[PDB]
Amino acid sequence: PQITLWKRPLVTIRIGGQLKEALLNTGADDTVIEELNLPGCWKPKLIGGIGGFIKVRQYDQIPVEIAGHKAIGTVLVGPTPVNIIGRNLLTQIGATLNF
Ligand SMILES: CCCC[C@@H](CN[C@@H](CCCC)C(=O)N[C@@H](CCC(N)=O)C(=O)N[C@@H](CCCNC(N)=[NH2+])C(N)=O)NC(=O)[C@@H](NC(=O)[C@@H](NC(C)=O)[C@@H](C)O)[C@@H](C)CC
Repeated sequence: PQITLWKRPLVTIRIGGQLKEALLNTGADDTVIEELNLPGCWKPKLIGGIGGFIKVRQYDQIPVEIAGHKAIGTVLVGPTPVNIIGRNLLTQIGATLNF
């Protein structure tokens, strides 16, 4: 699709068998999802943003479907204000910025 930016670029994703809503985020290196159970093992990490740092659980090689497009990669789980799809997965679905 072509998505304009008058509204937040929110889309449906599937992760761990469950549907969620997430923000397509060119300003995020990584994909960060609200607290949930994910199958498999994780390792702790800290990530930063506009206000400081939070602690997350890093899961690797997680399948994520984003608006019907498949990705498999790193998903960070923790107390993010908004579910965000970052560049690590945006590149897998061939997403670009255009103007
Ligand atoms: C979570 C809230 C929504 C997404 C977030 C993405 N902003 C980028 C900006 C880059 C830093 C300025 C971001 O957080 N990126 C992180 C996302 C986390 C991630 N792991 O990818 C990032 O790339 N972080 C890397 C980059 C390095 C940071 N610096 C450092 N480590 N020293 C990371 N590994 O820490 N947007 C925002 O922070 C904006 N918030 C919003 O638009 C709305 N606020 C809320 C709460 O939704 C609105 C109601 O204000 C700010 C700028 C106000 C306009």
